[PDB]
Amino acid sequence: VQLNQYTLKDEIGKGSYGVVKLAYNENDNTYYAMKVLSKKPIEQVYQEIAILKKLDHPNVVKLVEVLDDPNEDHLYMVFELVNQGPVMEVPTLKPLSEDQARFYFQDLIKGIEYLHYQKIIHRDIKPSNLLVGEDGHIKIADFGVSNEFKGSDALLSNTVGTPAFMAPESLSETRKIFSGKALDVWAMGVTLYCFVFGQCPFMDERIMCLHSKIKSQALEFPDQPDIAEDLKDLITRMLDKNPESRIVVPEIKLHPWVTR
Ligand SMILES: O=C1c2ccccc2S(=O)(=O)c2cc(-c3nnn[nH]3)ccc21
Ligand SMILES: [Cl-]
Repeated sequence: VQLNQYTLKDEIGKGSYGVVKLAYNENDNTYYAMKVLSKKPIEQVYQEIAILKKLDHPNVVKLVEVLDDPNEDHLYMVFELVNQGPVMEVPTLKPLSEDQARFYFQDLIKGIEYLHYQKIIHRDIKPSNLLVGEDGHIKIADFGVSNEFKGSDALLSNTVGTPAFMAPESLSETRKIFSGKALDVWAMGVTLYCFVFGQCPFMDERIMCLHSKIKSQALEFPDQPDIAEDLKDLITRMLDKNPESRIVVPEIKLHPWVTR
């Protein structure tokens, strides 16, 4: 499979939309990641590309070029490869150590904080969108459902992303308005829980009960592995079900587990 100067190889990931394939560029003799999309509405992909074109940061993926012929049904986004892949698979029986989780969480904070400064709400923070680069650091991937905003926060009404990671205030069925920065914080908390426990804090195979637990089940910590109380404190604050009192990113940065 050859698309201009690129040679498509095997699938390496499957995102919110198309697939990602390893691609080899014959010009410069280099591997890239290629998101492959087929027109199935189509507006949102060019919102994604616009957001991508604006982002230049070491903890965010780098869009290299877009291949769009008006005649072929497929559309290609070329990203710089992030070779080690997702930071972890969820669920797992081998979660990260606290020191590992701290290391990666620190990257996650700097990226989210950059995104929020650039006025992007990511809306799909989770371990499989956190890719480990050549140097061992995290890069945030997949802006397929992200939101851009004007002013100091986003004022959202739609429900998107991955169910297990959706903040409770995005799950009223009366179409209410909710702010966007707190949605990313919630997902960071579910993510940090996954790092150290290897599974999600709210699991159910019936979607109705997964929503019910997210909205109404008190956060429970497993006996094993026994984690530090300050890490418990931080997760508890990020998974505060009330977005008004949920911890903000400038406070997360100062948290004693984080600076430890
Ligand atoms: O290098 C990537 C990679 C490398 C190894 C394994 C798995 C992936 S990957 O498919 O998870 C991915 C996804 C994106 C992406 N960014 N925005 N939408 N998709 C960009 C790069 C990569
Ligand atoms: Cl995941």
